[PDB]
Amino acid sequence: MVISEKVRKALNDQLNREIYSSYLYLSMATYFDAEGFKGFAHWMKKQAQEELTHAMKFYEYIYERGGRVELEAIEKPPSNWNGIKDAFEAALKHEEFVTQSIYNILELASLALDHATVSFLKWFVDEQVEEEDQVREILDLLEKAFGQMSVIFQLDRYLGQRE
Amino acid sequence: VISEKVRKALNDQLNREIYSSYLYLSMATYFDAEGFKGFAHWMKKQAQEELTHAMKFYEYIYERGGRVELEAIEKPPSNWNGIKDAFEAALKHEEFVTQSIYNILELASLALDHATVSFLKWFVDEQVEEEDQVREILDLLEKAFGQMSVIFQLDRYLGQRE
Repeated sequence: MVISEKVRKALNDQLNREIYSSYLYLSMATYFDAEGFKGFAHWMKKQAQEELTHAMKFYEYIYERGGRVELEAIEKPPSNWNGIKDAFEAALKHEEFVTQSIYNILELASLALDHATVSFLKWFVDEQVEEEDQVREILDLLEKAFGQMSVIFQLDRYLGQRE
Repeated sequence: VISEKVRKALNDQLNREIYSSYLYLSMATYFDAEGFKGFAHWMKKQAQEELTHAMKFYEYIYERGGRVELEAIEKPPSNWNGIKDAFEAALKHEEFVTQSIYNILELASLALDHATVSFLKWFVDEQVEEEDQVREILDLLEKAFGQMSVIFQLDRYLGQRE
């Protein structure tokens, strides 16, 4: 182990946090499927495969560092919200808490003098000043829709074709 | 149009198959720790395979006008007493899902939901070769007892599963 047990613990908690991001985004699908937004569910669903691919990268990095991963319990996510906005609001806060979480690991890793993990985390800070700019954009759109259903379908149908 | 009862049983089965993906990944976090990348690679294909099963239960529960509810995922075990002790846990885990499919297959045939019955039959099959992949490994093991030599032959071979 060239990592410190301190930085590998934090990289391990971050692996656990995105697994839960993958479960919470899947759960927002179950709601969006339930309320008939197939395109909003499709998107959440692929936001869940994307957070899982992030966990893989954390997973493998821990092991090349020399360390080992330990998985923790996943607690049951919210299943129902107050509407499309309330759900996509929720994706926005969660995509902000993880933006802050990855700031602490970034710091922590520079405080620890870990030049590699910092560099490795370089891609994730950028990755997620995108992702939570997308989500806010999403929510700023369904506002001016104003419950006008014509253009919510328009957004369902458009986020529904993210590949 | 699924009944509430047939729904409930498929919703639990979906949450059980998710725990299986998680358990097998956890088993992969023990295997790379102990230095077997083939066995860990093999557990990683399996978990992601359990995932796929759990999204087919998913699209089906919405084809029939139901909704998935996602329950809490218990913490997996993280250590066992060796490779065969883990693949021991493997076989037993997927013997129990195999009997939990049958009970749904009954429950739905009594329903008489002929639609969920027919679809489970894909799983009943695919599930009754999942155990046999694990069954022969446990014995591909057991006769291995030791000879870390062929255990390493084995780990190499398992490690190329796609």
